[PDB]
Amino acid sequence: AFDGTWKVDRNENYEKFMEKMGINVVKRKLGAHDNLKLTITQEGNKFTVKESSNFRNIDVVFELGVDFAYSLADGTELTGTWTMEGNKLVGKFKRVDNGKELIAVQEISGNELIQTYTYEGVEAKRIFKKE
Ligand SMILES: CCCCCCCC/C=C\CCCCCCCC(=O)O
Repeated sequence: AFDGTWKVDRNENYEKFMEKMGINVVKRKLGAHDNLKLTITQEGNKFTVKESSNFRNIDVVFELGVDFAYSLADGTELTGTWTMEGNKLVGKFKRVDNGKELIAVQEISGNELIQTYTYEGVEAKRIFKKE
C-alpha cells in the first residue's frame, strides 16, 4: 500500500495549478521546490500522514469516509473526505472561501506514488519516490 516514507521527485503542470489557486509568482517557485516528504502510516480505517516540507511540519490525520478540515501551506482552507476506491485514495474537497471543488487522487505506479489534483479545469501531478 501507501505505507512508508515518500519524497517528492518531480511535478507536472504544478505552477499553472498554483496560479489558478491564486498563489503569487514568487511563492509558486518556492512551492515547486518544497522538498515535500510524506510519512504515511495506517491504523485500520485511519491514516496518519506526517507532512514535512520547507514550509512546515504537521500531522494530517483522517478516517476514510469522514470529513475533516485541511489547510494548505498558504493558509487556504479545505474540507472534504478521502475514500478508498479500488486501490486508489480519492479525495473530494471544497475550498471553504469560494466553495469550489478540488479533487485529488493518490495511486501507486510501480514503486512511485502519484498524486493528481484537479481544480477549475486544470490538472497537476506530483510524483514521489520511496525513500
Ligand atoms: C505557497 C505554497 C502553496 C501551496 C499550494 C498547494 C496546492 C494544493 C495541493 C493539494 C491539496 C491536497 C488535499 C489533501 C489533504 C491531505 C491528504 C494527503 O495529502 O494525503
